[PDB]
Amino acid sequence: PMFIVNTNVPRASVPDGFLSELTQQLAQATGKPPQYIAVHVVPDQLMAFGGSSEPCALCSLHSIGKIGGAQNRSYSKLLCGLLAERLRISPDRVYINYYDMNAANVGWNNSTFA
Amino acid sequence: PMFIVNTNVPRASVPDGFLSELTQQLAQATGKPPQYIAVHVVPDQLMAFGGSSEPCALCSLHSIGKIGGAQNRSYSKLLCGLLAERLRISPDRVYINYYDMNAANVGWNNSTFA
Amino acid sequence: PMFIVNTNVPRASVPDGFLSELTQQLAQATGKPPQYIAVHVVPDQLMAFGGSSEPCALCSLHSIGKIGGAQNRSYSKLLCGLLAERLRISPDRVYINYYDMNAANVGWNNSTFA
Ligand SMILES: *c1cc(-c2ccccc2)ncn1
Ligand SMILES: *c1cc(-c2ccccc2)ncn1
Ligand SMILES: *c1cc(-c2ccccc2)ncn1
Repeated sequence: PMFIVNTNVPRASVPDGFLSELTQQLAQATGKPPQYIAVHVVPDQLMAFGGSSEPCALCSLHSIGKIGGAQNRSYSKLLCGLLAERLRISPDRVYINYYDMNAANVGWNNSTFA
Repeated sequence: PMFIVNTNVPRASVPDGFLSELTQQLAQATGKPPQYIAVHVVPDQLMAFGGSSEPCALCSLHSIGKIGGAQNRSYSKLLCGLLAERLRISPDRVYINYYDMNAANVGWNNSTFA
Repeated sequence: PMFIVNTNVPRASVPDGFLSELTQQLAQATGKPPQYIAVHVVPDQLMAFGGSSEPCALCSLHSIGKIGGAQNRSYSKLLCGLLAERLRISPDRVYINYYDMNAANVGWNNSTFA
């Protein structure tokens, strides 16, 4: 899976080991090996949520399968928990786009996963 | 509605009030309360459009419904209008990718909108 | 095509003519005029791939119109090739999401391509 978070929370407020915590948690939740999980955190963004510049996050999780209603609710609880606990972002100021990628539509190591 | 603009225009050239103006205008255009709207502007990017590093923008608009031919033409007029007026980017150097999101595939406040 | 690369490689490691090279290579590869091609490179990112902060890249390629397994494999070879040669990123640490956009879902010049 690939998880991306953009946030107006400053770089200094992202704790040491945050990317490794995301990776571990996503491995558990998706059932995919940690070795293939990609994570990307973008602090200091110029963003607003509901017209407010209070802390917020705009996120995406791309996965080949493992995407659907119940699974997505679970990822949201996990991911909002993490952002709240670690970045001090209110869960109601977090949007996460979930994408079910087709294996043919993903490149890696000079080809696709088709 | 979530609107993201990535641009080579420098941060100093993004006028005060820009994220609020985006929010307000998108609220007006989508028929959604401003409380739901997320906006994100990323200046100072290393980008080229059509072989040139003149001001340009690559944007996305994600919405749960309210995406379609005529609606998208209307958004494009509005958003290119604002980018030109406020960031001095030529409309023919703006791409906006429109995404119709399923409520099940959007996380928020520990759950989804499903 | 629109090609976006996010990487933990420092900006100083991105060669001077890298945007122009991506543009040219994508034009030559897709048989498409370079005037429509957009390229965006985002260095210095806080990211991890398999829990590791060794050089990696998360990329997307958007086209209007299908890219089959054949085209996608061919793009991946080209693009990972360039990333390895120019940014010294191992191809097994590159992900590329491919998106087939509908013309009506792409805004440009105050309207859409529909
Ligand atoms: C998790 C995610 C992926 C992947 C690769 C590229 C684009 C989206 C998702 N692959 C394996 N594991
Ligand atoms: C507008 C946009 C959204 C949203 C949330 C998550 C991901 C994409 C878009 N929700 C409500 N209103
Ligand atoms: C390559 C890519 C595109 C394009 C334009 C707008 C949005 C996505 C892709 N057009 C021509 N050539």
